[PDB]
Amino acid sequence: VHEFAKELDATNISIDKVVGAGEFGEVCSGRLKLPSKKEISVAIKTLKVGYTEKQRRDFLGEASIMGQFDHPNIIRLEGVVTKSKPVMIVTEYMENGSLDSFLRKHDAQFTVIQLVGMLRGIASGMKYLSDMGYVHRDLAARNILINSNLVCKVSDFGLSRIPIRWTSPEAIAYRKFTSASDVWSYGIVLWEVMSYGERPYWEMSNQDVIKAVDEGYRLPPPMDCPAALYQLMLDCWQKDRNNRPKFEQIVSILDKLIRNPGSLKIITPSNLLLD
Ligand SMILES: CCOCCCNC(=O)c1c(N)n(-c2ccccc2Cl)c2nc3ccccc3nc12
Repeated sequence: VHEFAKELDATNISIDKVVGAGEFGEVCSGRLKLPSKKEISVAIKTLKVGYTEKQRRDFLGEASIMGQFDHPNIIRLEGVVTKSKPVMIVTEYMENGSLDSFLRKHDAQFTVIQLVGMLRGIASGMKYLSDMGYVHRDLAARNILINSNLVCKVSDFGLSRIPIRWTSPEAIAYRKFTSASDVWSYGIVLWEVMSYGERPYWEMSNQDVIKAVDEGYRLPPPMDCPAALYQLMLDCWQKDRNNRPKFEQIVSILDKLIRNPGSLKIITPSNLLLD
């Protein structure tokens, strides 16, 4: 883990509050004093007392992966604490939490351009991940964090190298995970954002989510969704993975939509639509 994660001195970390329950232990917020003496807000994941050696490996394994990525739209690893206990992973602080829970608090309260900004950040982060040869496999709005300035960053590197609702049909069918299956997931995230955090496929049985999508059914346009953005979803959800856009193309599409907000003016039987 120390190839990609710096070892932090525990004396430089202040823990202020527990803010969540993680897979391996509590998540806290606090402050980190940098070698320059600058103090920054951080999130702190702790490894629970009485951990097994395997838990320690899987815990720190995330830091090993996260530490390979230095990008504005990927959660920044500040470092780890391993030489003292509790074992910790320290990352940049994201004031507004998970993107899906954030948007649910704000239904219909953002502009389309604000939402497109969020989406462009996520796409940029994914473009870099895929450039680096990583397939995330768990790209979902719940695994995107959002800061005080609404900047969105990819998080949760525990499953990367299954979440049925976010997974492409071929990855469900025979574990064909590629950057193009991450693009499928991105289309689902795009739907989540434009739906202000609605659950994809609501509470449909997983068996029906699998069967419906395989038959060609797709999530319907979110309320007041621009046609450009719904078409982007449909493109991300092409049955043939070779026909899905690459993340670089997605970033380019969104940059155009940011540039000419007017374009967004054009707005878009069964719950799901047959394409
Ligand atoms: C409602 C607003 O809450 C914002 C709290 C601050 N959150 C962060 O900055 C987090 C943050 N940077 N991480 C995180 C993500 C990936 C790797 C390491 C960490 Cl510490 C979190 N992992 C979490 C796991 C479970 C629950 C809450 C969590 N919050 C955060």
